[PDB]
Amino acid sequence: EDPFTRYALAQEHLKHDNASRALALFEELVETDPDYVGTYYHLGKLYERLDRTDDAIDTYAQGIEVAREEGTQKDLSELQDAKLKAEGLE
Repeated sequence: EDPFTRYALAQEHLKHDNASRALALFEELVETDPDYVGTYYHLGKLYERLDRTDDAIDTYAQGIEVAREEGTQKDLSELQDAKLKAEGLE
């Protein structure tokens, strides 16, 4: 029940094409441990695949708020990049 533990957990699923499980964990993580930056990028990239793109953007935006305050440039960058690309779709 540890942030990284389930994060990595959610991450293996993603690899083994178990997106529904990956998403469950991700959403949970985002509300239990909201300032754990890593979740936001994969959740949004998942929302996009799930055709809930607009949801993905509110997540990239939520991620970018915590990343400025509690993240690292690497984290801030991937989110910023992700967000701008989602937007350049429609």
